[PDB]
Amino acid sequence: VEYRNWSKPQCQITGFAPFSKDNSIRLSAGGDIWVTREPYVSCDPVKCYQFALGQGTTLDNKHSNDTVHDRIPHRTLLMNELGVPFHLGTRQVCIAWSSSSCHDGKAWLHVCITGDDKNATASFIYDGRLVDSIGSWSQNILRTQESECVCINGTCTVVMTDGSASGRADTRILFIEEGKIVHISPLAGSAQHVEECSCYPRYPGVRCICRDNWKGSNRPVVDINMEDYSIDSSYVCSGLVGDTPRNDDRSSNSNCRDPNNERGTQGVKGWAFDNGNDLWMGRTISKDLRSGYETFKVIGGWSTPNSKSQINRQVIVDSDNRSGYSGIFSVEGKSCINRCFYVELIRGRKQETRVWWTSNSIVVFCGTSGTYGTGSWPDGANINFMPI
Ligand SMILES: *[C@@H]1O[C@H](CO)[C@@H](O[C@@H]2O[C@H](CO)[C@@H](O[C@@H]3O[C@H](CO[C@H]4O[C@H](CO)[C@@H](O)[C@H](O)[C@@H]4O)[C@@H](O)[C@H](O[C@H]4O[C@H](CO)[C@@H](O)[C@H](O)[C@@H]4O)[C@@H]3O)[C@H](O)[C@H]2NC(C)=O)[C@H](O)[C@H]1NC(C)=O
Ligand SMILES: CC(=O)N[C@H]1[C@H]([C@H](O)[C@H](O)CO)O[C@H](P(=O)(O)O)C[C@@H]1O
Ligand SMILES: *[C@@H]1O[C@H](CO)[C@@H](O)[C@H](O)[C@H]1NC(C)=O
Ligand SMILES: *[C@@H]1O[C@H](CO)[C@@H](O)[C@H](O)[C@H]1NC(C)=O
Ligand SMILES: *[C@@H]1O[C@H](CO)[C@@H](O)[C@H](O)[C@H]1NC(C)=O
Ligand SMILES: [Ca+2]
Repeated sequence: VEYRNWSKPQCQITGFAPFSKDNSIRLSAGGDIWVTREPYVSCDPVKCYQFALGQGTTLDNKHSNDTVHDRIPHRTLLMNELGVPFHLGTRQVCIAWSSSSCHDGKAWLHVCITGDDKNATASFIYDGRLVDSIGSWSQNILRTQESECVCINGTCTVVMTDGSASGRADTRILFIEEGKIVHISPLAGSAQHVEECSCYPRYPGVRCICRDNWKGSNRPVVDINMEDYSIDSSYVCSGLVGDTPRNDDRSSNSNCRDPNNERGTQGVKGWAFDNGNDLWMGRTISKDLRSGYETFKVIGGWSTPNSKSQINRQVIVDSDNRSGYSGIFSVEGKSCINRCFYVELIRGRKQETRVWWTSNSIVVFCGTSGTYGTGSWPDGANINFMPI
């Protein structure tokens, strides 16, 4: 077996088609399913897997109480073949309250982060063994992507950040070969806050669309040159804008260079990808809450500042239903490399108070160059039937 180099043109896509759904919450009311959050999907050269950060407990378990908290020592990274829900036979790959995994064509790489907030540690697990580790450099919650990393020719990139959640932070891009950190580049360019990057290969580089939790409702971009380790960053040009909270398609802007300062605080992990001068993107339908989910193409959303000409829209989750994080994953086809995405459907505590736990399910779509129809695919569980 040889290393993945992802050197195939990006497939032309018409939109996205239904791919997978796990119905975990619906199943949690009549079975032993893990309580999770921050899921993602990634594929090796033969098949795809679904990942998620568990909460060290099943749902119909008193231990599910107050699982709104994000960082506890019992969080582990779960990994199952795409489509099989997180039941008791699931493998906990490592201890992690924040993670990222990707396959280089020869073996899996998992970057798992646990520990105290002020002194977390990230373990780099490659081919089943712990190969390296690094400690917090800013003493303030070392965190990573919450989606897949990408490898070209045997070198994998993962962006990480340590520092303020709503203030200046220290973001770096590590390069790792066979689990070993061979280089670290600090962030450069004009992005002001970078978190939860959704990266994809763009031979010979890697491009990431991230979360600005400080000053922007528009999304930062991070360009990584695999050849010399040089970084560059900006914000997506699209005047449509993909963070939540955000302004209003009417009063939202982006100049491609700086955080727009329009309801900048907070956000949600999301994605987007360029296609010539256009941009394919996805976001919650609601501008205030993590509700509904839609995707569309923005004519010129990549190259022209504040472009708002939308086309090819699709509703993935109707606006009366809950959504959450979303990220991207790439899959190698016979002649081109395709782009797909998953969307986390959060249920429970925070918005829903009948129960005491917080967990999620997922639904995933893959681009298509063919035809498609219409629909809506939400979680599906009736909160009134749920335990707790
Ligand atoms: C973030 O995480 C890191 C990594 O885990 C922590 O660093 C470790 O901190 C511990 C505690 O200080 C270190 O272990 C201790 O080493 C001491 C020796 O080092 C000092 O003294 C020698 C003297 O020759 C100097 O050369 C050296 O420079 C140091 O000044 C031991 O004496 C310690 O044992 C004694 O104290 C402990 C409690 O601390 C008692 O329980 C023991 O009984 C004993 O009395 C201990 O072995 C460790 O070496 C550090 N690791 C590294 C790699 O540096 C950070 O502290 C942590 N930061 C925060 C804020 O949490
Ligand atoms: C490592 C970590 O705790 N990540 C958490 C992030 C993080 O708090 C923000 O990105 C601010 O940096 O928040 C999300 P959410 O609260 O948006 O739902 C839950 C995550 O577990
Ligand atoms: C990428 O890998 C394939 C299959 O190994 C190989 O044929 C191709 O030449 C490689 N291309 C580049 C640019 O690395
Ligand atoms: C990948 O490897 C092939 C063969 O070594 C090389 O020609 C190509 O330029 C490399 N690409 C990158 C991005 O390193
Ligand atoms: C969850 O915890 C709170 C106190 O922390 C308690 O009042 C509540 O009843 C618990 N939920 C259940 C279902 O026991
Ligand atoms: Ca924001």
